[PDB]
Formats: sequence, C-alpha cells, structure tokens
Amino acid sequence: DAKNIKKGPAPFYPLEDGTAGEQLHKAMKRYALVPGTIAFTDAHIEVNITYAEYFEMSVRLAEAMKRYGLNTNHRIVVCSENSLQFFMPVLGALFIGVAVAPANDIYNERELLNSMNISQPTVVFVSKKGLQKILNVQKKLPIIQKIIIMDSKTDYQGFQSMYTFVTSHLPPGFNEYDFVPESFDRDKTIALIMNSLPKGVALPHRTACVRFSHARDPIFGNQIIPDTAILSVVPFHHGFGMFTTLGYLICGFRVVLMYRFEEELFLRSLQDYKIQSALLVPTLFSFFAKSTLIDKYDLSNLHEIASGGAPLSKEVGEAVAKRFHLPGIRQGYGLTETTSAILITPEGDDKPGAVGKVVPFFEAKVVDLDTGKTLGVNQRGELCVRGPMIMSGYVNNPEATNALIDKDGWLHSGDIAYWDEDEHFFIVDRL
Ligand SMILES: Nc1ncnc2c1ncn2[C@@H]1O[C@H](COP(=O)(O)OC(=O)c2cccc(-c3noc(-c4ccccc4F)n3)c2)[C@@H](O)[C@H]1O
Repeated sequence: DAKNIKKGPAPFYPLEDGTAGEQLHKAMKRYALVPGTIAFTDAHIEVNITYAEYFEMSVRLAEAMKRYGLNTNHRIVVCSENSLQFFMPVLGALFIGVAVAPANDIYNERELLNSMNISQPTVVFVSKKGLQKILNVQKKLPIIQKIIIMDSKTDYQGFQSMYTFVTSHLPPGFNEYDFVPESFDRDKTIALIMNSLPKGVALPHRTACVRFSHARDPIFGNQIIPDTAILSVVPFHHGFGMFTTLGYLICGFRVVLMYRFEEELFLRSLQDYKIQSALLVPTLFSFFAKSTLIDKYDLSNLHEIASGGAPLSKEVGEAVAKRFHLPGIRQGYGLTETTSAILITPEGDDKPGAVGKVVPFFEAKVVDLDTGKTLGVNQRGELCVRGPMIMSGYVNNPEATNALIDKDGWLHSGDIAYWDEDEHFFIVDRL
C-alpha cells in the first residue's frame, strides 16, 4: 500500500553529477577565490582557517598521496579529536578516490585495533596526542606503512607532518588551481568507512553526493546565505559530525569547532561568533535544560539548534528551545548505515517530539512487529528505510549486512516509530 510508504519530496536542487570529491573540490575552489572566507575556527585556540588555505592544502595532500602511490585500492585512517586539520586528509583522499576510515580518538588500543583491522589502512593520519596509540596498533597491523602527524607544522618525533609529507612528494611547479580531482564510478568507489564490537560501514561516494543535496536544501538543510556560521561540538569521526561538516563546506559556511564541551565557552562562542546554527547531542540538551546562564548571553543571531544520534524527549526539547528563544528544535534521525539523517525536521514545519520527515530520495515505512506488514498512520512498528544513502555493506561481513538489509533494499533500523497525518515521524522505542 503506497499510501503507507512515506516518500521524501523532490530535492529543491537536482542531484549533481560527479564524485563527492569533485563536488567538494568545485565548491571549495569557488570559496577559495574569495579571500578571508572562513572554513573552520577553533574556539579553544581562536585560530581561523580560510577556504583558500583549506582548498590549497587539501589539493596538495591529494596530489602528494597520489605521488606517494595511493589509489582506489588503498585506505587511510584519520584519527583525531575535532581540529582545524581534521578535514584536510579527508578532502584530499576524497579528491583521489582513496577511502577514508575515521577512527574514534577515544577508542583504546583494542577498539582501535578492531577498527583498523577492519579498515586495513596503508597510511594513518593522526594528531600528536594519538601517536602512541597508533604506534602500538601498528605493531600488530603491518599494512600501516606510514604515519603522518596532523597538527604539527614541522616533523614531530621523527614522523612527517602533513606539510613536510606534501613537500616531499609534490612535483616541481605544482599548481593547486590547475589540479583536477579524479573521476570514478561513485556507486562502486568507497568514500568513507565509518564505524558502527563495531563493524566497518562502507559508504560509496554516491551517498555523500545525496547528502550534499540535502545539506543545501532550503527545507531539509540550510539555505546558502553569506556569512553563515555553525557551532559544532559533535565528533567529526562519527556520521553526525562527518556529514553535517562536509555539507557545511559544500555550503561555504564557517564551521566553528569545539573538541571539549564547556558551558561558558559554548555560550560565549554562540554570542561572539554570531552563530546561526548549533549542533548538539541529546545529553547536551539535558545539560542546557539545566543551565541558567543562557540568558546572560546575546543569542539574537541564533536561528536553530540541531540534535540527533539518540532519543530526545519532547519536553526537554521544548525547554531548550524556550531557553534559547527558538520556536523549536531541528531534529535528525539517522544511523551510521544510512550515512546521515534520513528523517529531518523540515524548515518552518517543526513539531515538538518529532524527528521530522523523510528526506528527498528516501522512503520510510513502519512494519508490524508481528505480521511484518506495513502499517498505516499513527501505528507503531519497526522503522525501515530505503534510499541511496544506505551503505553498500559492512566491510567483509555480508551476514551482518543481510541481517540488516533485506532483498528489496529495506534497512531494518531496529527502532520503533510511527508517522502522523502530516507525515512527521516519532521515534518511540527500540527493540
Ligand atoms: N533523532 C533520534 N531520535 C531517537 N533515536 C535516534 C535518533 N538518531 C539516532 N538515534 C538512535 O541511534 C541509532 C543510530 O546510531 P549511530 O551512532 O549509528 O548513528 C547516529 O546516531 C547518526 C548517524 C548519522 C547521522 C546522524 C544525525 N543525527 O542528526 C543529524 C542531523 C540533524 C540535523 C541536520 C542534519 C543532520 F544530519 N544527523 C546520527 C539509531 O538506530 C537510533 O536508535
């Protein structure tokens, strides 16, 4: 019964051709040509980095990786707290079809070993503070030939930085504005291997390309408007942080980052950077439902606060929205296996307690926990989704893949949900 399969509407903008790398390259090149355009700001150390710096360094890393010998048969790991440098190797690798496997930087050596044993990287990009953990893992994973330090300018403890690595491999006369990213089959070439013991979630470039349609959608994303600034405290190595941030770069936004939550810094950053949109997780919503300091700050530029990654009660949401003088909360629901959010609060059409509506290109249904049948409006069952951001599979684990995704393409979330007569979805429980 089609009437009971909720479908997203048409994208405000058609899906662009090209790989995720090509699409990011093209957008960032444009922003780079406007001096002073800010890509990232570190709220802790206060430093800004422009699109020109980001673009040039990401292109130089792409070419250097290529010259070192990396191609679509290789993976890299990026292991780092949120930082100005985090996205440099991500973008560089996307530019040349090298799969990127972000590794949780609070993993211990064991979860880290499990992660990198699944992703099997040739080169590991790591922050200074993760270097020891990586050296220890490398002792067991000899495929790791090269370790590069992300947040250093010079060599660091005998290891090259991104800067000296690039200088080691760039051809003479290399021109970052003549560079052309690689073109390949975006359905078959993996962009990201994200972690779910966790599994590896393989995401073709196609999925990021669909994300980039959503990100700039005036209803399901953020309208592109000059001088937009986001405050993001969510981890970049997780799908919530990874795919919001890539979308923000596509949009030319200023992404102000924190890698440690602090109440005063967070509020003062909202005020002082005139933030339009802030990204939190539900436990930080409970935090701000307790906060009394919010009204000591001028937050009149703030348009939205976004949440995802876990259940948010409608009353905690209403309390936070009210404290921040917002009409509502911008929720998103997704899994690592769906790349990004596939239910998102439509702009101007928020409903407290809802997780939003089906995004463009997707469909969602809820099925009876007994009859496996599709249910109608206001009926609770297991949420299933189908669409072009669904993972190609768990890495080297097709049994787990088959257990999650059935023959007709439906991903069975394991979450209990219902949808209402406006086609808003409510997550209500889990199996
Ligand atoms: N809104 C929600 N409400 C209730 N439960 C939720 C939920 N979101 C996730 N869950 C639970 O967590 C499990 C999945 O846990 P992973 O670690 O695998 O994955 C993520 O959490 C994830 C991955 C990618 C993107 C996002 C995301 N969240 O918000 C946004 C977002 C918001 C605004 C705008 C744009 C956005 F992308 N993106 C979250 C589910 O089975 C479900 O049980």
